[PDB]
Amino acid sequence: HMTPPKAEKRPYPITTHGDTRVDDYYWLRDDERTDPQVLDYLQAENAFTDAALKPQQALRETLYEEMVARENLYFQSVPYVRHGYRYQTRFEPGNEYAIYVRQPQAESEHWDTLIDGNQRAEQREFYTLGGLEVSPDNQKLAVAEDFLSRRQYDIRFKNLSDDSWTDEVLENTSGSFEWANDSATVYYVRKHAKTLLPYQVYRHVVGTDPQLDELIYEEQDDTFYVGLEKTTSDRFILIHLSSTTTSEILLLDADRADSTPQMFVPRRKDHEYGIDHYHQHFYIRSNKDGKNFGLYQSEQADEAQWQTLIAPRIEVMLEGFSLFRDWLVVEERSEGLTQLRQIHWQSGEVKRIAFDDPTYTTWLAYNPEPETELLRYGYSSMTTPTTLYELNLDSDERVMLKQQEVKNFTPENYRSERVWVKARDGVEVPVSLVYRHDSFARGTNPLMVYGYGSYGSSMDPAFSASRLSLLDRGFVFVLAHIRGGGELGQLWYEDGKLFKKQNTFNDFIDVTEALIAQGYGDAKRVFAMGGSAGGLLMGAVINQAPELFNGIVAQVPFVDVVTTMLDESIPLTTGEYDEWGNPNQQAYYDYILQYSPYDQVKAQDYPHMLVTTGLHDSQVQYWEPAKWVAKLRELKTDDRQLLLYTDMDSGHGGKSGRFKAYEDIALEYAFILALAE
Ligand SMILES: *CC(=O)[C@H](CCCCN)NS(=O)(=O)c1ccc(C)cc1
Ligand SMILES: *CC(=O)[C@H](CCCCN)NS(=O)(=O)c1ccc(C)cc1
Repeated sequence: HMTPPKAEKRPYPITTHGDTRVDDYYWLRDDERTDPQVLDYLQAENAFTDAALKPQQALRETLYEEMVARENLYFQSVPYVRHGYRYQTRFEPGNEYAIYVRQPQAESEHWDTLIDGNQRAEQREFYTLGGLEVSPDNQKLAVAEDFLSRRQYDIRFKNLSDDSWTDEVLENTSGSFEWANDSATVYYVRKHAKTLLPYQVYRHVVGTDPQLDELIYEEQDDTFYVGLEKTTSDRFILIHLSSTTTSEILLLDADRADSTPQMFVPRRKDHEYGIDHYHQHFYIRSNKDGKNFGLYQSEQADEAQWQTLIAPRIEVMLEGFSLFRDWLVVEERSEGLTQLRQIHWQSGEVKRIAFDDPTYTTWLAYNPEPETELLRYGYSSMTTPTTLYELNLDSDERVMLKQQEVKNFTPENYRSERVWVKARDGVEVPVSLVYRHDSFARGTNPLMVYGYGSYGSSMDPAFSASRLSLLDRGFVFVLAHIRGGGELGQLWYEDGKLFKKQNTFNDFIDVTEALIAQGYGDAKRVFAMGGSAGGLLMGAVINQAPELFNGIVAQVPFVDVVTTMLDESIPLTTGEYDEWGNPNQQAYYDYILQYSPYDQVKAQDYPHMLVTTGLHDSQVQYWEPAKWVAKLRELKTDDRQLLLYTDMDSGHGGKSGRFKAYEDIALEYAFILALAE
């Protein structure tokens, strides 16, 4: 039917290591966002998408309404106790934002409002609450708020005695701050007034002129993120410096005036470590002896005095730990399962938290107080909605505290499986999939295969209410736990990045091929989705295995990989050399160029595809997907659907901003469901 937009070609040569690549759409990049010929192309593509998808409006409404009708109109957090006050988060119907309340622990009846997001958002274009913490003496409330949606937080202070605000604001912060134990001094992280990278730590006396704030630390390498932490003991505020590879912690005495940063262990390439302090010891999670991490105890900083509590094991990844009165609890991964283990400080007794589900995730929830036997931990599976449990560490009594509520949901209607696929190199790849039992017939069902597979981030199998809209229409939903993710620990990550990145894409194809071969789905109705580094995955897999998929959704996709990674002017590029590599080196240029989706678009048949991007707040800049679609329109040989949807809306932190997310899901699901009919 309709003629799609055709962007002007302006051949722009890029020569590196004597290799000339001609980019015809370089100009779709406009750092200023002025150039009206760029806006015209994004606007023209949006108009083409609106018109191509106009017949799916009814379906988009059915999908939107059934996703909203699953959730409650009310939300009340599980109350927690900190420093002798109980805290709860309250979402009322009609309100755009949460209300934050508290009471003294010995009180039940009355609750005080700490902060009402709705009052805070009045006469502002944007509101997001980045952070909320009462001073140790329970008299002052620090809040980190963003009124501009650029994630530059203002810190302000409220006197709880009379509900009056202090006069100052700390501006361009990360929203990361800590109270000294005097309830009068806060440390906070300033961002670079240009790069907006967190880089300075300041000390602020509450109520005073931010002008008088003392510079405590400045990070020199902008690849080291700067964060603040406070130890369980309350003895130290921690300046946490980390790149993707490498850590360094400085100690601030939280009890005394005029503290200066005390080196813990100075940074050293490929040594990652994080600490706490409790029972007069430092506890250190460190990879110094093994990539899967160990846990050490020390009386002091010096690495030579670190005593092994838990040695690194090749088969068990150590992800994190919480400290309690009588127990260490650790978060681990073994055999493609997340697990929780508890070790008694005195007896050394070991217990495992046991589950009965093939495709679940478990994690340490919020435990702000260490003087208890009660561990709170979270559970979710592809069939069981997200649940908060409280475990008596001594007695093993497990009580449910909260279940995710899902209306119109019958859990026994659904089945899940863990499957292992032998990848082309003999490596075993775990897969989690779920489906509706009564609409299943092998070789018959559409497949939606989801992947990410970068940064060591794991697509852990959990519940999705929205996912029910595909399950109840015959779809088999697949998580492909491909290399580049963290499902099998640090080695799974490292075998999916830099000179191993191709394994990410090979794993996704191998998994899809095996699932079809073994009868999980219809070979003619295989669909895939990924966002961001998941969009890199979508982009590489359709260049390399175009026939495998009927249809693809690629969200805010990283696709112009060589060009972006050659230009430090693009925010994120300086930070990402340890993921993809540095193409200013020919080894990385050649390795990255082989799979860079924009560069490897060729004149061949592609699947149906919906591509999304944003003009404003973005990881991947809008021009990558825009250039990608323009090149695909120019070379692809098929006559299938190719749509670019650019979000022009300015950003929304209210309940309506959650309802926008449901609208996007509905448009994407209606696109795939129309293709599968
Ligand atoms: C999209 C994605 O996963 C990441 C950014 C999100 C980080 C959350 N932990 N980046 S990309 O992979 O999207 C990407 C974007 C820009 C650049 C320069 C490289 C990669
Ligand atoms: C958050 C929001 O979208 C508003 C808030 C309710 C009005 C009270 N001030 N709703 S809206 O319908 O006015 C609206 C405005 C802009 C956009 C982009 C969408 C919806």
